[PDB]
Amino acid sequence: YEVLTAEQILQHMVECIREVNEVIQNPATITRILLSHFNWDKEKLMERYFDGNLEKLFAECHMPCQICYLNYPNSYFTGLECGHKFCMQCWSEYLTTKIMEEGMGQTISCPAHGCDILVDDNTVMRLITDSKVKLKYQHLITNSFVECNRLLKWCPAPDCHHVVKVQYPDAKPVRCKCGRQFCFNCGENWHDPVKCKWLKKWIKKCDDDSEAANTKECPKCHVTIEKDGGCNHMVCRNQNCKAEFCWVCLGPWEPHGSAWYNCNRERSRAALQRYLFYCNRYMNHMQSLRFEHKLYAQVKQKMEEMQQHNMSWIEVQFLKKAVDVLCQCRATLMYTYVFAFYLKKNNQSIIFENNQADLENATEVLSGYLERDISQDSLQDIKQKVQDKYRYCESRRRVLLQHVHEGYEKDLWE
Ligand SMILES: [Zn+2]
Ligand SMILES: [Zn+2]
Ligand SMILES: [Zn+2]
Ligand SMILES: [Zn+2]
Ligand SMILES: [Zn+2]
Ligand SMILES: [Zn+2]
Repeated sequence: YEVLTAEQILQHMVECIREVNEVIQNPATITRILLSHFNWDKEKLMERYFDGNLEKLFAECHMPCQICYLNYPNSYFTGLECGHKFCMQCWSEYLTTKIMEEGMGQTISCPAHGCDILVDDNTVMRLITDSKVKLKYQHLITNSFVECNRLLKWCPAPDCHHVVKVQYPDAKPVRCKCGRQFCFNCGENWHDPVKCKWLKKWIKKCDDDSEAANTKECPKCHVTIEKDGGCNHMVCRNQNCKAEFCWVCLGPWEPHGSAWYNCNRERSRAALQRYLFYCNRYMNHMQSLRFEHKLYAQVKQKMEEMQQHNMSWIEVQFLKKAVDVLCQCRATLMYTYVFAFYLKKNNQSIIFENNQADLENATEVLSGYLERDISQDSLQDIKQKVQDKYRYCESRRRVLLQHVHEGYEKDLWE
């Protein structure tokens, strides 16, 4: 995997757009519109210009200020070839509002707009003041280049304009330095157990519902509890009760980890019921995963504070790995609920039922540690606890997925 930025793509694109401008001689703005019409197959374009008329080929691809009326120094007016020149600010304003919304083409024509001769790319780049939107345009116009090209896929994050380039599209994990990780092929956050067809079945169904648990009330003292964290081992603070229960199911702790307790598991309405079950773990794990991403921030302080006193950088770096593994196992988990939802009751369903329930408690043992219980322990003691905790956490996942990878080898379920 190679990680590229947004500018690196636009710049790469410009070397591609420009080198093909012999003989086209049409400026970079035009060539890409052409290269989009012929869809970034190169030779397929050059041909269509030669053997027949270009006119048709184009047609397939088709003192004061004049906006805020005022007089400015000539330096403040930038013009187009059309012979209209307005404020640098009126431009940035006509630019930004036009690029944001609504969903537009790849063009941005003249501001007077009856003058429509499209503003060339670079001149749109210089002119947009806010850096956030400059990235949007960069993405906007570039979209065809990476869309029409295999091995180049956008980072599937709302704020990330980076793009991953691969040798071959094998559907494996990739890390964007985002630091988000995702399935290469379908472009969803890395789902190890599930299949893209099955995982995409949910995005339609999860979106199907028109109607995420922020607060809940204690089973023992009945007192209200807000969710902060993190692991689901819940100790409610009221002098009344020391419970000590589980968040997802409001039953106690620790029959969790015991074999006698499964935390894992007219006919028309019977379906929406078992969905509400299975989705609730998917949703609650995502929230419990979110508050773990905070730990990366605290872990930089935990290591910088620990290291100055006693040990060496190589020695402390296990403390990031704990969070890495924890954030790894937390992702692996909520996706096994895409897996478990569709696969039904078969003799292979109850075997993986155990690996998950073993992994579920694996996370809560680690996630509950790095949350609260960690800061009280001694430095010599903690390193051993963190180690043996995420050793099991990591082992479980490989043992969990050991099955799942051979379970799809010869069809066991659906
Ligand atoms: Zn103006
Ligand atoms: Zn004009
Ligand atoms: Zn990213
Ligand atoms: Zn996928
Ligand atoms: Zn209570
Ligand atoms: Zn539970």
